[PDB]
Amino acid sequence: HHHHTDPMVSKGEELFTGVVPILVELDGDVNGHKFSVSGEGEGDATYGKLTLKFICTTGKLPVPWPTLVTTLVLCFSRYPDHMKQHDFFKSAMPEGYVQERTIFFKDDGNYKTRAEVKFEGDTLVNRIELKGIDFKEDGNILGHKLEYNYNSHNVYIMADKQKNGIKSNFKIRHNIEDGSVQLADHYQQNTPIGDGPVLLPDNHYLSTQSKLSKDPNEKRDHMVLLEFVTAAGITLGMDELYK
Repeated sequence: HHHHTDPMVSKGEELFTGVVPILVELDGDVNGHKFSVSGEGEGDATYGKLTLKFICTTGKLPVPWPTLVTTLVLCFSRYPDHMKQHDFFKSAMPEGYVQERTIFFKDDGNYKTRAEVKFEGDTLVNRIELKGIDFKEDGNILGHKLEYNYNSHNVYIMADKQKNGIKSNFKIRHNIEDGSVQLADHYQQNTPIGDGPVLLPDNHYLSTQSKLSKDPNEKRDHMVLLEFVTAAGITLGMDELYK
């Protein structure tokens, strides 16, 4: 997937041709419950497809697995050909980028996360620190009242020219077991690790869909994740190719 007239686009797309192995490492502390998660799988940016299996390595996960989905690699998003000049995530590779979030759970606590996403050899690595505070010990999160499923979202991306990066704010809706919803308001910033140039995007969004499952042979606390992410929101000329 190398053939683009912009050699900067070609550089990033070359790194994500074919299937790329992924390693995810998370160290977490929510209301003083310390935990760690390790994940492995593969990403295929041509289809916007991620397949990952996560394991809690400290025992039982003290929060619901769905609450960690957004924290646990947007460089695997499928950017349509006419939008590839807006793919900040791949342009920052292989040196990588920092991804920082604050996630406000409505009427509950908040997660603060900081992750470095970069290549180690052939492997795309996402290393995360998560701090969670101000949770109600029997609210929907520490009370484990969320359904084991996941909804589709739109992640709106804007350039942050002051930071040579991007910002995003989006809402995640978690289904509660009683039929209601737990809102999680996400605030995000990404900045490159390297000092080289990056692609700064026009406003656009990522459309996400995720399926959560379990490994029937796995006795450890875990989550299997299938996710598709596609960029959208920018049109193509010339006014119009099909008009």
